Amino acid sequence: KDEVALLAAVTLLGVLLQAYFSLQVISARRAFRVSPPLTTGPPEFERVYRAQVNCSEYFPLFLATLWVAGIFFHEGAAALCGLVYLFARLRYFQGYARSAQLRLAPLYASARALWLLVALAALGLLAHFLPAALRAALLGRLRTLL
Amino acid sequence: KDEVALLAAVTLLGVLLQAYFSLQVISARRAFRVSPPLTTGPPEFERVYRAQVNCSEYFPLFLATLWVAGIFFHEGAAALCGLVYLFARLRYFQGYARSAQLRLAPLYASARALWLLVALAALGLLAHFLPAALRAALLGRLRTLL
Amino acid sequence: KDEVALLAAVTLLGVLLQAYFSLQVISARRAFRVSPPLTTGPPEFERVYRAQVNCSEYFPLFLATLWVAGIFFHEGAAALCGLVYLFARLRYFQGYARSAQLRLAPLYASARALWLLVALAALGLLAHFLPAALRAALLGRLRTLL
Ligand SMILES: CCCCCCCCCCCCO[C@@H]1O[C@H](CO)[C@@H](O[C@H]2O[C@H](CO)[C@@H](O)[C@H](O)[C@H]2O)[C@H](O)[C@H]1O
Ligand SMILES: CCCCCCCCCCCCO[C@@H]1O[C@H](CO)[C@@H](O[C@H]2O[C@H](CO)[C@@H](O)[C@H](O)[C@H]2O)[C@H](O)[C@H]1O
Ligand SMILES: CCCCCCCCCCCCO[C@@H]1O[C@H](CO)[C@@H](O[C@H]2O[C@H](CO)[C@@H](O)[C@H](O)[C@H]2O)[C@H](O)[C@H]1O
Ligand SMILES: CCCCCCCCCCCCO[C@@H]1O[C@H](CO)[C@@H](O[C@H]2O[C@H](CO)[C@@H](O)[C@H](O)[C@H]2O)[C@H](O)[C@H]1O
Ligand SMILES: N[C@@H](CCC(=O)N[C@@H](CS)C(=O)NCC(=O)O)C(=O)O
Ligand SMILES: N[C@@H](CCC(=O)N[C@@H](CS)C(=O)NCC(=O)O)C(=O)O
Ligand SMILES: N[C@@H](CCC(=O)N[C@@H](CS)C(=O)NCC(=O)O)C(=O)O
Repeated sequence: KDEVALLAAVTLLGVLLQAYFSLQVISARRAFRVSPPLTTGPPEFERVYRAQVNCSEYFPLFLATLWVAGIFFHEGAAALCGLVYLFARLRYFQGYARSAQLRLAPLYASARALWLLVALAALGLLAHFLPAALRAALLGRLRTLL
Repeated sequence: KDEVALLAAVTLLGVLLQAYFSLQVISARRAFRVSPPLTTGPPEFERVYRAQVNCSEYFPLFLATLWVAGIFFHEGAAALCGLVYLFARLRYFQGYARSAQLRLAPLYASARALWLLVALAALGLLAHFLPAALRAALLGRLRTLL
Repeated sequence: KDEVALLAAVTLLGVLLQAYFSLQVISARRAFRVSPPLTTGPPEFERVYRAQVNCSEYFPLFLATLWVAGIFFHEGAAALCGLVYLFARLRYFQGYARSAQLRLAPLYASARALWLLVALAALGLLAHFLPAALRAALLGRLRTLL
């Protein structure tokens, strides 16, 4: 609970960001008069909608990776990346909402942040498994010698 | 294990609920003959589909908050909120499926439950970080006095 | 911290798999020239898109279940199901990409693996709660007897 509080903070922040995104769709729904069963309408609504939707489907990836990296590599490092990602995503949502062009730059930023997290989580897992593995590997070569 | 079992239960219940929503869409797909690559068709299907999709995208928000709140504030209180949310969501799904008007009321219900969870997670996190911060704050203004 | 390392590993693998599906959509987006605000186009694109979207919405269900089962029943068993599921999903994505028919077989495979995990998680939670409940139940029926 001590070594997880930073993670949980970034997590809650992320949830708030997602809640913001979905509030913006609800607003763009009134603004551009697009009725609830409808997913489609004026391009400015559609861009806002699609941004929220792209952000929503990546969220679980962010969460999973945040925690895995935070626990197996470094809480502080993971939390910082999470922050960078979350911020990049806000920029993505806003760029996309303007033009389908202005989402590209922030998307790449967020992709890097997320890849970094994946990289950390990967090392942290290797650091965990590789020693135990190499030990069991060498034990195989020692049983032969004796 | 003992301090998270109630959370895990509500989590599993939520998973089941989502599984239900999913099965309903598969049903309404046969019922209204809407073939797999198509996301669109009769209003009856689209409402069912969109309800599941709305429920699906909030689910990680619910999970994230449920656990952060459960762990940092109170397992029982979080778990009870989760239950309230999950029920409200079931109502939302069924209301929406009838008319895009009948989803509104339960949506608000679910939004409240989810916001409360966010609030609890927020308090719990403040309670964790605040004293240690006030300690360091006093240490500063105490450097002055001494 | 390490009675969860296998879980964390299957989790990260899952994230990578989703990262893969997302990249595949990005690719099919250029390949069939479908501009970003648009969700719709040639059936070849739509199938790839829909696959990624179906995979993405079940992902949180997978994660939630994987961890709850892994923690309350057995880490190795959960992780193995996770692996089966993940692989089944890869096959789903690929089949769906070719034809909306070739998705069905792997979908069922994935559905089994996922239900199995739900089953394990359910038992594990029963094993935790059910002793105490049946005991209180017998006590009640025993208070009557004596
Ligand atoms: C942290 C969790 C919170 C996540 C965010 C979810 C918050 C939920 C709050 C619900 C607010 C929605 O508010 C509601 O929106 C719907 C569409 O979206 C509007 O639309 C509604 O009224 C219009 C009238 O113009 C009808 O034509 C339409 O069929 C009906 O759906 C309502 O006028 C508005 O009252
Ligand atoms: C510990 C609790 C376990 C909960 C696990 C969660 C799994 C979810 C399963 C709950 C199913 C909900 O139960 C649902 O009730 C409604 C009643 O309005 C029924 O509603 C049905 O009949 C009515 C007519 O009476 C129709 O208007 C409606 O279109 C139709 O769906 C559904 O047939 C049933 O599926
Ligand atoms: C910094 C601390 C973070 C923890 C916050 C915990 C909040 C718990 C209290 C729950 C009440 C929140 O209630 C919610 O408030 C926000 C205010 O931004 C409203 O949101 C409204 O303002 C924002 C401006 O930022 C608009 O983008 C949005 O379109 C609009 O609807 C929601 O319509 C309302 O439902
Ligand atoms: C302006 C008015 C604002 C009002 C705000 C009110 C503050 C709300 C904060 C409540 C959250 C406190 O979070 C509290 O954390 C402690 C951690 O020590 C938990 O305590 C738990 O773990 C500790 C170990 O440290 C055990 O000793 C204890 O048996 C157990 O219950 C409490 O279950 C939880 O209630
Ligand atoms: N769901 C995404 C998968 C790939 C992706 O994240 N694409 C990025 C870069 S093209 C995007 O901005 N998607 C636009 C959107 O989803 O609306 C999609 O359909 O495009
Ligand atoms: N994805 C949602 C984001 C905002 C939201 O959650 N909207 C609520 C209130 S308008 C809703 O019931 N959406 C209808 C739907 O998603 O089909 C949407 O497109 O509407
Ligand atoms: N979101 C799903 C919910 C139900 C589901 O998972 N359907 C399966 C079996 S029909 C599927 O492969 N859906 C195709 C898709 O989502 O593109 C849908 O709309 O179909």
